[PDB]
Amino acid sequence: PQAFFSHNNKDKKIVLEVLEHLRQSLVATWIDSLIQQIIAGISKSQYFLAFLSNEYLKSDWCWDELEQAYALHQKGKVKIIPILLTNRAQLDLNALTDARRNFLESILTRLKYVEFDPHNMTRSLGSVAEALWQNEAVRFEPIRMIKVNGTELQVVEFKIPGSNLPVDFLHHWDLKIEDFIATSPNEQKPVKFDVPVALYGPGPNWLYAFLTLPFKNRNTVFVFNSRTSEYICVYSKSAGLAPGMVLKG
Amino acid sequence: PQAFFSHNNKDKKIVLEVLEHLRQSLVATWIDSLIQQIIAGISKSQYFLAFLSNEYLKSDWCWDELEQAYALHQKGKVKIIPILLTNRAQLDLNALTDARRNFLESILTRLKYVEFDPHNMTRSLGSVAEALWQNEAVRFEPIRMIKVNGTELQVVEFKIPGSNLPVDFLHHWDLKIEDFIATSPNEQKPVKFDVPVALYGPGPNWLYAFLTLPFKNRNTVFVFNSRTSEYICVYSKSAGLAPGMVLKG
Amino acid sequence: PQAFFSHNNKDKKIVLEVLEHLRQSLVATWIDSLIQQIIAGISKSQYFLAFLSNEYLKSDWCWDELEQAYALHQKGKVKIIPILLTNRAQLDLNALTDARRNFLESILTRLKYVEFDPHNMTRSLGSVAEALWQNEAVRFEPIRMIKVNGTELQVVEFKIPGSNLPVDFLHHWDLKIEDFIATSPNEQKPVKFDVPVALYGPGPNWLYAFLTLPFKNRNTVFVFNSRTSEYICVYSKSAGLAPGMVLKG
Amino acid sequence: PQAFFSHNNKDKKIVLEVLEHLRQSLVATWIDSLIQQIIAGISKSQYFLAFLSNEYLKSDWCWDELEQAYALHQKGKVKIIPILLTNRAQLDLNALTDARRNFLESILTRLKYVEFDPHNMTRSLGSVAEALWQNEAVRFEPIRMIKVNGTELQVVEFKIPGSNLPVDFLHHWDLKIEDFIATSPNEQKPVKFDVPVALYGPGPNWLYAFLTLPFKNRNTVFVFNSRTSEYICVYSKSAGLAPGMVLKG
Amino acid sequence: PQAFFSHNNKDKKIVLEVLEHLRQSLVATWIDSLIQQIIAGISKSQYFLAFLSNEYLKSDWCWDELEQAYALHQKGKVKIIPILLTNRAQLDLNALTDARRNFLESILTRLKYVEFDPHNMTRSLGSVAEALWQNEAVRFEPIRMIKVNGTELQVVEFKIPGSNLPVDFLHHWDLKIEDFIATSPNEQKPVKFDVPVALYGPGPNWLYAFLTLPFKNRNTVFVFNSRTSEYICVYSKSAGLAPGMVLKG
Amino acid sequence: PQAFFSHNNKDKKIVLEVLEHLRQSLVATWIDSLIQQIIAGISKSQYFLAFLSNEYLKSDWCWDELEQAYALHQKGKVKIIPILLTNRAQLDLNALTDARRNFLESILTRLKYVEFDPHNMTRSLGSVAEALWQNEAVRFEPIRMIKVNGTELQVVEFKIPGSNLPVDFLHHWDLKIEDFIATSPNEQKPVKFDVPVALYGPGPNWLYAFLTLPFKNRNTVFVFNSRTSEYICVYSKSAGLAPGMVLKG
Amino acid sequence: PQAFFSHNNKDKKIVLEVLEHLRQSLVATWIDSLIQQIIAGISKSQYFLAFLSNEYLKSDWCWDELEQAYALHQKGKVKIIPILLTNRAQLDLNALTDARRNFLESILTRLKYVEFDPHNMTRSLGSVAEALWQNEAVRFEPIRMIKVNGTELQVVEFKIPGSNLPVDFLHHWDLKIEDFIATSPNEQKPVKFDVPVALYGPGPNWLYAFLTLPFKNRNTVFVFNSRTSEYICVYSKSAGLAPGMVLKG
RNA sequence: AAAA
RNA sequence: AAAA
RNA sequence: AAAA
RNA sequence: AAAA
RNA sequence: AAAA
RNA sequence: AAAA
Repeated sequence: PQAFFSHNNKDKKIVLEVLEHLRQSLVATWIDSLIQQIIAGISKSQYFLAFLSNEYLKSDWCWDELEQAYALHQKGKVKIIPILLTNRAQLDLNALTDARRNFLESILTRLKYVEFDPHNMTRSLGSVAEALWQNEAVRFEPIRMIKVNGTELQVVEFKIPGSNLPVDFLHHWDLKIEDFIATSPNEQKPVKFDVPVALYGPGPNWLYAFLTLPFKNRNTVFVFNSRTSEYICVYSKSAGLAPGMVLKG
Repeated sequence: PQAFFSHNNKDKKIVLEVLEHLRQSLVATWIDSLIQQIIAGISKSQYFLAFLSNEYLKSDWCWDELEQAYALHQKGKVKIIPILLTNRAQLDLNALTDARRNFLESILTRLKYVEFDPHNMTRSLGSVAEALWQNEAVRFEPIRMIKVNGTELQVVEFKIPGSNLPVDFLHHWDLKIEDFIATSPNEQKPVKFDVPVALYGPGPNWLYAFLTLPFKNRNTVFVFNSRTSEYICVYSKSAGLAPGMVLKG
Repeated sequence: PQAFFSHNNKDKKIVLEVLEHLRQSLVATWIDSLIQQIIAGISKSQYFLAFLSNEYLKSDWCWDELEQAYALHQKGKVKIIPILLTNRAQLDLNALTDARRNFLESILTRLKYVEFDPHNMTRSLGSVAEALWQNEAVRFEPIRMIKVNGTELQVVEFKIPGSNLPVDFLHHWDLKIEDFIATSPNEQKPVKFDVPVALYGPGPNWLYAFLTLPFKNRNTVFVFNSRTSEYICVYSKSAGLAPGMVLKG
Repeated sequence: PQAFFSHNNKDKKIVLEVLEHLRQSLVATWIDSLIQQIIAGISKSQYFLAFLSNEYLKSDWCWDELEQAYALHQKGKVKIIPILLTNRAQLDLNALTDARRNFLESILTRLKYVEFDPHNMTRSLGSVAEALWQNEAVRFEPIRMIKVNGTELQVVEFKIPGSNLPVDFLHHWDLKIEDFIATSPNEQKPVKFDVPVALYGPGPNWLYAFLTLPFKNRNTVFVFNSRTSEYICVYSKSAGLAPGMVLKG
Repeated sequence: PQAFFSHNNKDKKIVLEVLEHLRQSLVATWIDSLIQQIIAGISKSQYFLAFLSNEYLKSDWCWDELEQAYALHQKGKVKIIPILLTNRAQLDLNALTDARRNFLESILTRLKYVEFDPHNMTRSLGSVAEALWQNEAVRFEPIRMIKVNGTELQVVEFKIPGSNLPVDFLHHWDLKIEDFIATSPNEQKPVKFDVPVALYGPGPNWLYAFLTLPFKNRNTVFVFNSRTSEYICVYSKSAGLAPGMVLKG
Repeated sequence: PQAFFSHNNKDKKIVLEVLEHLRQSLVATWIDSLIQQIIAGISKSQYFLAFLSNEYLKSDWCWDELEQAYALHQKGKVKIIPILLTNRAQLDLNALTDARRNFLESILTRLKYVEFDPHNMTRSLGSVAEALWQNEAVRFEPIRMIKVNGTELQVVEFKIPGSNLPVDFLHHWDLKIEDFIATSPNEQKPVKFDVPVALYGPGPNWLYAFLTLPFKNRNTVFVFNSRTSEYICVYSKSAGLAPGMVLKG
Repeated sequence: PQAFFSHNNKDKKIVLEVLEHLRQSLVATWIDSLIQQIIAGISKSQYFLAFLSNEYLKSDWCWDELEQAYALHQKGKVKIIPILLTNRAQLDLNALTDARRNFLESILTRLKYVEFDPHNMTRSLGSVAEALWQNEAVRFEPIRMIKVNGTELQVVEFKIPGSNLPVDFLHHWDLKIEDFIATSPNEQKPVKFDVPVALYGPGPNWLYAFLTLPFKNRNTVFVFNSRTSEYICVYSKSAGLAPGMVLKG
């Protein structure tokens, strides 16, 4: 899923660290316009993250972007998830005009907001991620660089809410995993270059095949079988990883 | 699994379509010595196909490989199954010498043979394949090309004997699939060039992932889900189809 | 893709160091008219680099060049990328006339701008290059001169956004790699004279063949194979470089 | 791979059309001594084609050439493939002395020979080529002069036994292609003069680059991409052809 | 009826054997322009025979000649019957351009074609003959030589489609018979020189008189009467025969 | 390419050194009328150099020469390259008459000019040469007297913009190398008398053969091969310079 | 390369026509002592042509000449290639003494000979030429006079063995061209007087320059470029043509 | 080809 | 096919 | 997660 | 990046 | 720049 | 300037 970030340069320190966590969760992100990038792809285009702040409300350039984003959001094209860097009590709603104050209160009440505090990074990163996948189909977890039996792996774990998906789910799923694979060790991507990957979590066989297939000539692939709770090697690109090796995970 | 064919030139006509049927079942066939390539690969080398015939045993060139193949069959390196072109009743065991007759009788009784007759090709071909797959892992029925919902498609049907597989089975398997995909339409191969291929049959997630993965950049891949019983598209290498469409049965 | 540079002589110090970085990215640069050079080649003509600055906006000759460039930009022949030498806040908008101020603000709001700061060289150059390639097909990284296994090399890294290209992409691609090869050691060009050139980045076979073909009798060519992740020599022009060694990277 | 032809003048008519077909398979042929030409090049020197016939073994001069060829074949530097112009049944074994008969019988059994019959040209020529390529790296089908979408070109299709090649394969290879390109229309060579050349078959990126590179300033180059199963033009050395046009295969 | 044969020299062997069979059916044939020879005779001009083949469509001379044949075929001057040397599926339609392929497909569907197979000569030749006579008046089976009661004789078998013919049909007929009578024994013609001819088949009185009359001073004439089913001699040019003898069937 | 120099006698000091530098670049220079000499040779006559200066505009003889030169420049016979001795801001257009000032301003604006500064001579000379070659085919660099391995050479280096020339380029190229060879050591010519020359830069073989050919019995000719990046001797007129010696340059 | 002809007067008719063919192939031939002419020039001296015949070996003067030729052939100064006017089968070995017979058999076996026949001149001349060039550098096909586009012209076709030549190859070459240019129309020489000469065949730049240069003031020179495949005129010594005209193939 |  |  |  |  |  |  794509994600457009609206923010001021003052909170630039914290947006990417939030964005990086989202990036590690196989979520497409776009920073730099955004209004015309909304009308692109499928109706499941992106979820707007309005990083509300005292400074952000003081910028007219940043304000009108929220107006156009919300105006077309009523059409159902996009959904907005506003993030409060400061708690609900201390927004400067007095400084803003009556039209702006009414506009902010309408979207703050009828639409759910996510509170953010820099002190507790762990829960805050979970809350934004939870709201991101709350209205979406099968979710993903941030990839974990773990070592099992002396072998380095990056496990890709996904969770299916309700344990049921539409049979034609892949038709409307805009998740192309090739864009998340690093082409070089120094390149920043969710999936490390040449590092073997592992698939985790319950799911139908067609979902596993769909994720496994684009990894040919890119990464060694492991899969998880709950019959023996062990990892199974199905692709051999790295040296020494024969197809069929078992890792007691 | 590899297969080496022992036969005479007179019975050649019977060999090829037997080999052709075996090739369609994803069985590697080597028709044209034979002894030295038996010592190659893994302990699961091949099955010696001795096309026993009334004339086959009348050639001194044809007798020895049966001896050497049997000689190393005692070592367990290979297993031999005899193809009886004619019935056991009218085999001319009188023609052979005493040593040859007893040797032929020793291998015919202690080792199971399979009867073959030109008249009923469908049963005879099935018995030969059964004699091939009886002591093997997950089976492989011949590739059948079917048009479902107006979409042409070929099915790779696999069935597991028993109910479970060793967790490390893929390590010792010798069914690398790259050698069964045609590169040009005119060239013959078990898998047609550019024709979408569907995987059908119950099995573990890793076995499906192992099969579909080498098909990237080669063929459109379909997969069967038993929850609703249609075919699911995972790879789109052909125009007019996308990953996620369904072919109702 | 070629690039046209419209700037004032005071910003000459920053323009060339910007220009050379673009040149190292396999981008054709034309510094020194420009209005008539716009109408040349393919519809993907060039990106107008308007280095807006406080000194830039007080030159009437510089203003009329921008006016015609934007006038044709409405026709879609050439798009403009305005790069700000100074940040928008300190731009001297009061000095200019009403029509010019409205004109400058019109292109500053509807069309995306990129900011430049002398302090942050690395991020400033990357932002300008990113603005160049965002609307472009397969992009190019700046050429890096590295030594692998004691052998001098230069790597031409290219990344394809979306991992998909039109079948007839080479038809409309205005990149002639011959013009970027130095004919003498002292000549300044993206590709060093007689230095081996390595090709890096995933891509189709035709893209690889098209890129390394013009290098015959000019440079020895290396290519990257991700199956074992190390460069392969395919052309031999220098002494001691047989075609076929592997350089572990 | 080099090829030396040992034959008698009576069987000459058969040799040329065998040599011509082998030449079309990008095989270096040397008809007219031979023993000293064996000591040349790499350990993969050549294959000795002994065109055995009833007339051939009556010549003392032809016999010593076979003697020295087999004597140094024991070192493994060259391997011999004996082509039987006549079937083994009516080979005049009584004519030769005891030493010659024992020698000829020794090399016919332990070494694989091929049968040649004047009636079945298509099967005989393929079998001889099959023995040539059976112990070899990537194959080379004879150049096919085809016409697609109104344009005429010669295709060069190659098959890779197995699926993978050694990383340093090109170092030991001896298939310098520039010797197979005709310089004049009347010149008879595997590659026609100025005729477009197409490469077909799945393989690594470096293999394709190594093949198209010597074709600069010689012929236009086409490559086959399996994503859309179409030929792609990379080089345009002739009018009416542009680099990047696509032919529907 | 006249007929022109359009073919290339590669298929010349099959055209002549088709040619002579049509000649025995009393069909005027012209092998070797053809376009201006179309405008000759009566509105029932002739039938065009386009010997389509994979090699036939690769000649521009054949194509342009075919186009003019179809161009004035629309005017109704001539009707074309395309005889396929190879089966329709094996037609190399990819080689032709868009215009040529569309033109060939237009005439293959809207206009009935005839399929030829060299394996089944007798049925293939009849289909060409059947396509020839399907839109024609009274038919003409090939001349057969039958020795009846020890007397050699040739039969000109004719049958009338339907049951009746126009009263003035003879006015527009193009089957003058003096051009099919051999003048010397060595010279080849549908009617043998000096051999008695016989007319067989139901028909009107004038049809028998019209055919019999040109045979005066040329050959002995026999007429078949269905009242008692023998042959009646009406003209005696050979010794030993008189007008009035009967040949019992 | 030819050229006439229009200047006042006060600028004679700087004109000759500019003329000498252009002469070193294989440019035919004519200093001392100029109007009637314009109509001579081919359509690519020359580029007119107007050495504009404050004193130059004060001469009626110089002014009327410029008028006729520009008047016939409109027909396209020759194009004018205006070289400004002083900067544009310092030109004295006030004392100049109205009609001439409009004439001067029309030329300066619609046609590109080159600035001249005696301080930065290296950039000044190159800028004039750049505009001199800017609208021309393959350009020529100033001759460099280089000693390589103790051997004196005068390298003639040429650059081809776009690496492609019309096949009949030599037909309309007005460059005769004979006139640039010094007949005596004291003669002032671009090519030194009896000093060996070298050809540098990529180009077609016929271009090389065209250049070295008129040097027979005049100078020893060296050529540069990029296969080993070494100079090759092809002519031996000087003592001790055999044809074939290699100079590692 | 130089050539010496050792022959008997009875075979003079066949010898001078062999010399004529060799002369046409740019081979300098001296027919009429020879032993002292062996020691002249470079180590690549000349190839001895011993026209062996039944009459030739019956002359003591011819026999002693061959012995000295073979005496210094062991020293490597000159290599001998023998022409068999008659076949080896019916050579009269019984005439020679034991020493002569053994000596002749010594050179017939360890040294490759060329069989010549009166009937098939075309192959016989080619075989003699092939032996001359087999151990040589860049070949030289016989000069052919071909008219292109109404212009008379002669072609000097040369081909390089393998693909590359030593960088200093020109130093040791003994193929000065001025000795093969006719000075008068009646005089016989490989290169006709005043007829334009064309150079054809792939090769390095210096090779073309070395061949082209000595033709100044002698003949018009055409150069073949493979980019577009025509001949390019570089020197104009004949009226009616200029440097730059093209001769379309 | 016996008025073609 | 005995005025088809 | 052994056709979810 | 082993026909993307 | 080894038929640009 | 070695048939300019």
